[PDB]
Amino acid sequence: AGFKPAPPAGQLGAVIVDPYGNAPLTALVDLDSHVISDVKVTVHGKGEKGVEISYPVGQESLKTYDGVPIFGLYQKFANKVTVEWKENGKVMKDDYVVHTSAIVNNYMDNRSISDLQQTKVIKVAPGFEDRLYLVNTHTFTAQGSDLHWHGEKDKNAGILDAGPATGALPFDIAPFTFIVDTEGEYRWWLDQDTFYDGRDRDINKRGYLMGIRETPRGTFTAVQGQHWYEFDMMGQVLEDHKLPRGFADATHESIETPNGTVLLRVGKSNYRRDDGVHVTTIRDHILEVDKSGRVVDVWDLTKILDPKRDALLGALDAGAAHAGQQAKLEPDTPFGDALGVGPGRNWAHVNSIAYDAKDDSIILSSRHQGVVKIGRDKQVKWILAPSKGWEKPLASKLLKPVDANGKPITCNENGLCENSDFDFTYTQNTAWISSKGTLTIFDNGDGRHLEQPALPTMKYSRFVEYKIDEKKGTVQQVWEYGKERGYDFYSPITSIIEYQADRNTMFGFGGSIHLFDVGQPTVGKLNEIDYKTKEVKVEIDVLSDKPNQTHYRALLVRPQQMFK
Amino acid sequence: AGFKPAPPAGQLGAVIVDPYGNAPLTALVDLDSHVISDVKVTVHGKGEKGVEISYPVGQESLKTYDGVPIFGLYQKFANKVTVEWKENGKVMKDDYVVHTSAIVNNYMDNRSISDLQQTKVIKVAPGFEDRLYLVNTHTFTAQGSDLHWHGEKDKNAGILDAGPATGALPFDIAPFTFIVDTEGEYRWWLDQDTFYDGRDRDINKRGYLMGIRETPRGTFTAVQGQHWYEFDMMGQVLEDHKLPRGFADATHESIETPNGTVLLRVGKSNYRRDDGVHVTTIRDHILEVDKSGRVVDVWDLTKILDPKRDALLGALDAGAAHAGQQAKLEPDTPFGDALGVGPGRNWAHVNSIAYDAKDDSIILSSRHQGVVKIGRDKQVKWILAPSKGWEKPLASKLLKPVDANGKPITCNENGLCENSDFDFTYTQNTAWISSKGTLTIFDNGDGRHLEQPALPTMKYSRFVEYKIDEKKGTVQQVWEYGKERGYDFYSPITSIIEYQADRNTMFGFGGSIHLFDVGQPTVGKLNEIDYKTKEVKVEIDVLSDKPNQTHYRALLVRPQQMFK
Ligand SMILES: Cc1cc(=O)oc2cc(OS(=O)(=O)O)ccc12
Ligand SMILES: Cc1cc(=O)oc2cc(OS(=O)(=O)O)ccc12
Repeated sequence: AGFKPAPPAGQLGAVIVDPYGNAPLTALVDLDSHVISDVKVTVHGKGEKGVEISYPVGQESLKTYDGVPIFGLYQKFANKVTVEWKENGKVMKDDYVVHTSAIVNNYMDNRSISDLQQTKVIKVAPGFEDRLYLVNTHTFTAQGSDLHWHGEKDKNAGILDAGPATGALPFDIAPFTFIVDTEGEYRWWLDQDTFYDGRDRDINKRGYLMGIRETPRGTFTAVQGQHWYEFDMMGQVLEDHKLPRGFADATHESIETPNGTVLLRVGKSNYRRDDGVHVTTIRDHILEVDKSGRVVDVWDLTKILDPKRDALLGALDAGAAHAGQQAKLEPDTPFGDALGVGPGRNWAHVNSIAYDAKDDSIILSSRHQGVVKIGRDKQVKWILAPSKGWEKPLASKLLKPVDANGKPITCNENGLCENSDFDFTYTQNTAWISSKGTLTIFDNGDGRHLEQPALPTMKYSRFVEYKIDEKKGTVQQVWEYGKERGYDFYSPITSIIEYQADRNTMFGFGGSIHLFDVGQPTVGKLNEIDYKTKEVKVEIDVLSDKPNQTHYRALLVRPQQMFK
Repeated sequence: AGFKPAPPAGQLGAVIVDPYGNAPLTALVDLDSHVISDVKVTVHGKGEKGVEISYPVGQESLKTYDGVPIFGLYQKFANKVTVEWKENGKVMKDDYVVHTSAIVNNYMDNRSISDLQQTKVIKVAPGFEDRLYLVNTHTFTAQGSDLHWHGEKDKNAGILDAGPATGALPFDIAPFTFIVDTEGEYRWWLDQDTFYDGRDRDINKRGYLMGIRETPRGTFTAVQGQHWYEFDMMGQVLEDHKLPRGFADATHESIETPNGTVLLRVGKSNYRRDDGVHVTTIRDHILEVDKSGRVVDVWDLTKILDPKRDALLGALDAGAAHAGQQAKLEPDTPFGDALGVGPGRNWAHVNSIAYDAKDDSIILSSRHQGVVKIGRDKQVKWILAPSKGWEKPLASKLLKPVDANGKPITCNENGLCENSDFDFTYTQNTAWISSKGTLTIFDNGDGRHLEQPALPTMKYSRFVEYKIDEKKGTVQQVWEYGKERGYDFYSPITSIIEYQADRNTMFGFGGSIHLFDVGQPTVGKLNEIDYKTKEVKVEIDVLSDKPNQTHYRALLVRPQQMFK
């Protein structure tokens, strides 16, 4: 007799390209029963200025893969790779030439500019040549939203009518997942078929790939639709879980805790309203699940917050077609993925979670309400949002702005402060806990100060950081950036920042720059901003393969951790 | 329009039969947005002597299920069920008539006696009426073993010949998994199609469903073919993990540890022998994986033990056909699931794992070598086995028998002792650590004292318990049973015992009594022996649905623990 396997490439086994079949720019050196240790891989850069990628490989990984993991390959290229190890106390080395094949975009139509998304390197300081960024983005399907949850007909419903829709099953799009180096090169591709099939009508293979977050094992969590996953940089799918039967539409975030639980953002399916109508609620529930997929805890935001507060909601850009125009709420808006008040409408739009291990409490970003900390006791602990709209007892949880001296800062109910840089955040994203123990937010900025400005381009996003005295109920703004970069730095939606303590930078990714330039690719701008000087250390730009097709997130990933 | 969902049965949601589709004798009371605590359920007995099943339901479980788990229903019956909870400080109670459908055996041919396995209640002392036992048995497929792993041609192989076979892929049988009460009634069924498909050639759905072991959550882990799983009593598949690419043929055991990991018994695929032929090894590797499915550690027993020790290998029954006859080892036995020496043959047949938390070590049952403790450091710690055949440095590990006084006991190299009731174990099973801390074993008894006896019926199985002093290297046999019951209590293969501290019994199951009685159903014997008095508290017989078809194990399951 039959066909033999690949024969050994060097002093170990065969060198297999894309072993798990989901990551075509990876490869594996088969152990072939060799007992090695002290392993190190080096993928050599392409061209004169190509980037080298180098990393150690720990014993768990050798055992898991039964071989040496090769991450960092270029596509359709005779990659040169070097593996060093120790075998029998002798230092060993092999050099491999590893051909790869092509990256494929399986979702293309007449909107397609070309098959892959374009990179434009803009700025790369000295000492930042090694950086790698994983880009969480997507590409439109030819058919667009084609499926709906079926809901419950309301008493307002016509008699001959068919039942309605509910939840957000249309929140569904092809993934575009890759790592880019500082030369604008693809160094990693997650096969679109790994989790998604938009040609099939298998809802298990549908949704919006999101909330990709590293774990303590050097791996990543993710959510797509009605499932949550774990996977590594070799393209191995480590977990695949259906959501617990009460729940639906997991989007935006998934982060692992120190306790080995995972926090998910979902909705509640067949949620019984007070008027006795059932709906799939919209982005207003939080799950804590274990690695069995079981439900450790649940946070029902419809009973913690105020689903009737429309302070920010009514002040929104409809475009996020009818772009620019401020959002006019109506009382009879049908339930579903729509701007509105109450359960079964998009009242909350939680888009980010952070676990606070010090006090066993989650921190949350509600695009449409503000930022909050809720205890394990399901009690709100503090709020960070403009005073407008809130009633008690919530109103008393609002934080109070103060300066570096601790003296209060005077702002109105719309968030407009006086004689200060201090400002809140609006339609914000990733409200996380920096390594510093502070809170980093990406203040997208739509509906800032609870109004639309005289002109669409008058808008702007910030990186911004806050110091919060939970004891005193005060909040100090301690760092911002981007307020002065204009509409070319304004992302209305998605996006992220993250403090990088290793090089004292503030990482960021603006995911929808120029979303509203009808007919132009959308811009995903990768940034590392110097924390001390605000010097731009890295700037790189991703451009959508279709016009007006937003990006979601990016991560700063480190090979030294990818393979424990 | 459209079809409405089931309407509420009582004061909560609808009542769903077999919510997950894998456990037809279960139901779920949908929560319907009610917030309830203090939940307890009672499934009333059928007929006069019918056994009632009563249990608490924990929050996590209500949350996981979004409803109350109903377990313990009779097949095709109008089950009367009582659910009791608290809601708004007020006591609540509902009574439900839950109709159920039929249990199906999907694997029937002309060997079939009837479709389901028959039960015979023999003894049930008072105060033991409530017991439930999960029976882990199996039923022949029409085609039998139809698949093989492909191996590597050895140097003696004919030049024109096709490549050989390897590993143990033909270890393949449909499951028969049910819970039985002391009235002989089935009170739970795990749908055969849950893990197995024997008509389809998807090797992902093949194997031998075994090693069902409770977890710290009251769920169960289990292995079949090339995957390992976790499920619960509602039939929810909590985990489904492919084996790590290095390994194959998971059988016999899977046990979770206090550290979240899971121990598995596997073989090695593409194991490069010293002679450089690649084989899949047979039942001689131990994995420690985590719930991401990654290899945390591994024991290659072909380097830890003596794969050439044949003292027991040569003294075994061929029937385990050519039954009764003693096994005659040929050096040229083709690599595979065949009795013999070396990597690639069944030199070890490990069939139990115990984790010793006290020192981070594992205890293993090797059917063909004995019982050994290996350390985290991969060093053998002690061996419990007859002394014949062991070379240094292994022989110096053997435990030395002693009486109740610590006086040495005299045994010859074959395990046969003088003037004491102490005996060794032979082709044994489930060497686990009792709640007392002691070592319980199912001494199957084949090849006892390293020979076949004069007459075939001259065989017997023991329940047996040992106390070990590791510091001193001495083992004391401290409890036994089954020695007097003869060949009618003899199980040549499989089987299990576990000490039950709660009613001070020794639980036992004999999976293969009368296996060789040609034309006769094989007897699986559920036994509870009073520990102090050696009185039979429970004894129930399970008869195979085809002649000459072994059972594997049973578990004493507690509903009070099923839904935490
Ligand atoms: C895909 C998409 C289209 C759109 O027009 O509005 C969005 C708003 C979003 O908010 S966020 O989840 O807070 O980033 C996310 C994604 C979208
Ligand atoms: C099905 C079967 C037939 C047989 O004759 O030998 C076995 C040995 C087995 O391992 S053990 O449980 O450790 O004995 C398991 C199953 C079988």
